[PDB]
Amino acid sequence: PMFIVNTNVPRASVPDGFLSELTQQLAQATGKPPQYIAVHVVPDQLMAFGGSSEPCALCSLHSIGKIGGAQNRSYSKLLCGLLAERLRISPDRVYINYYDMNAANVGWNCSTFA
Amino acid sequence: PMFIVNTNVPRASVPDGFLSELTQQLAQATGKPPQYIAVHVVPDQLMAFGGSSEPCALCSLHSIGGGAQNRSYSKLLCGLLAERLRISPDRVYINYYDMNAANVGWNCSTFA
Amino acid sequence: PMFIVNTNVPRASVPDGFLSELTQQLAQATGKPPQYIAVHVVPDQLMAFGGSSEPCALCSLHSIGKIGGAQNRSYSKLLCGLLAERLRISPDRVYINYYDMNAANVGWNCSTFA
Ligand SMILES: [Cl-]
Ligand SMILES: [Cl-]
Ligand SMILES: [Cl-]
Repeated sequence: PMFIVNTNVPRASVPDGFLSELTQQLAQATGKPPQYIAVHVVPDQLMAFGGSSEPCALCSLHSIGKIGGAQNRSYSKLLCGLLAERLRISPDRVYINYYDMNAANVGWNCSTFA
Repeated sequence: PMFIVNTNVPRASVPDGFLSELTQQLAQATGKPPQYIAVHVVPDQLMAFGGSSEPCALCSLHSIGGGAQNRSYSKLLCGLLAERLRISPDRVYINYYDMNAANVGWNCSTFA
Repeated sequence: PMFIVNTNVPRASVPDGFLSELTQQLAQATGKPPQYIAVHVVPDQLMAFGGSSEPCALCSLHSIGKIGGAQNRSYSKLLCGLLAERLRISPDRVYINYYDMNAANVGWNCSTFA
């Protein structure tokens, strides 16, 4: 799957190993190898919830088919605390959205060429 | 509603108070209280279109639940975007998306 | 057409005239004039991909028209080398996905309203 984190928290505040930690956590929850897991953390964003520019994060999880619904709740219970504590963000200012990816959409590896 | 602005304008020249201003404008346009509004501005992008790397902004509004609506939204937001970010109006675009109720945003306050 | 490049490569590491070059390559690839090409490079992301935080580029091309394998292949042949060489990324860490744009999704220009 692909986990994306948009946040207004400064780049320097993102702890070292946080990417590896997210990857390991997703790999733990899914039983899927770290090899096919992708994670994007985008800091230094200009964001506001309700006009408030306090530390916050809008996150999106993209997986094949639909390992969600209740697994959405599961994923939330798995990721929310980690995000909130690592990024110094209040839990009520972290949002996670879940999307279904199209399995038939083929990603092209450039090593076949170039 | 969530409003996203992708721009190649440097973060420093994004006016202080622009997020609040955008929030209130969206509150008027959508008719929803600011608490339900999220604004996401992405500066310092490398962007080009129309054969030019001049200042520009590609924006998107995502909300739960029409062309007329999109038009009125554009009328309400365009001037603010163009003037505040110092971008020529013809280099500001806005797309509108109806958000699928399955699924919306899950807040983490309930969980850990 | 709209080409998006998500990369962990620093913004300062992106060579002068890269957007112009990409625009020309994309216009040759899509057979549309350069003026119709849109390019969005999103650098300085914190990306782990395949369990690695080494330089990488996850790209997407959005264009109106049916998604075809041969066309995607030709696109990749045209784009991969340019991306890898210009951004100094290993070709096996550059990926391109191809998406069919919804023609009924109208982009509103603000010159009409400002
Ligand atoms: Cl502000
Ligand atoms: Cl009409
Ligand atoms: Cl070919």
